[PDB]
Amino acid sequence: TVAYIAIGSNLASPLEQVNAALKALGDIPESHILTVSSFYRTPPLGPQDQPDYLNAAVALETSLAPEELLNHTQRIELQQGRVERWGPRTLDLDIMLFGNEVINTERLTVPHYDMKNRGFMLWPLFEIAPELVFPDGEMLRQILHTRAFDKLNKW
Ligand SMILES: CC1(C)Nc2nc(N)[nH]c(=O)c2N=C1C(=O)NCCN1CC[C@@H](SC[C@H]2O[C@@H](n3cnc4c(N)ncnc43)[C@H](O)[C@@H]2O)C[C@@H]1C(=O)O
Repeated sequence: TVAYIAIGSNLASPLEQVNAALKALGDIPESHILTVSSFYRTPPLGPQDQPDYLNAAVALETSLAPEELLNHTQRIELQQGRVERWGPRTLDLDIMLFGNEVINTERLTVPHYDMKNRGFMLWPLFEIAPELVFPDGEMLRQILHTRAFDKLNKW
């Protein structure tokens, strides 16, 4: 299965943190990275009084079940990051899509519950998967077209 993972951090110098997370993602069992988006410098969603975020998207090939993947992303977050509601964030890993699967459990909502509202998630994803279609038939290209989210600056 191809899972799409969003990465975020707003450490002041987040490159080492993001690279460590990227290596950790590739080290997940039965999984490997297919593609990584560019790194993007995005203004904070929430209070203006904090550093910019580094956001990126990762295409991860995996044979793990989706809840097993979440266990690994949550582990990586605990091992590589620290700390609230509107930031700042040491390191966040969001499962945006998991193949074509729809998941609504206590722990896991796939597609990600709010990605449709977040240009810092949609634009990095569109870079690496411009033709992406969501399980319900929505098109990533159309969401960006409908909402006219500001394009992002690279890191
Ligand atoms: C401050 C803010 C708003 N401002 C930003 N501004 C810019 N510019 N850039 C940013 O990146 C940025 N970040 C922001 C930010 O707050 N980041 C948090 C994003 N993530 C982190 C992972 C999960 S943590 C909580 C539960 O979610 C459950 N959960 C359910 N479904 C899923 C799923 N599909 N994947 C992972 N966890 C899932 C688990 O069970 C967990 O217990 C959800 C959270 C979110 O999205 O609310």
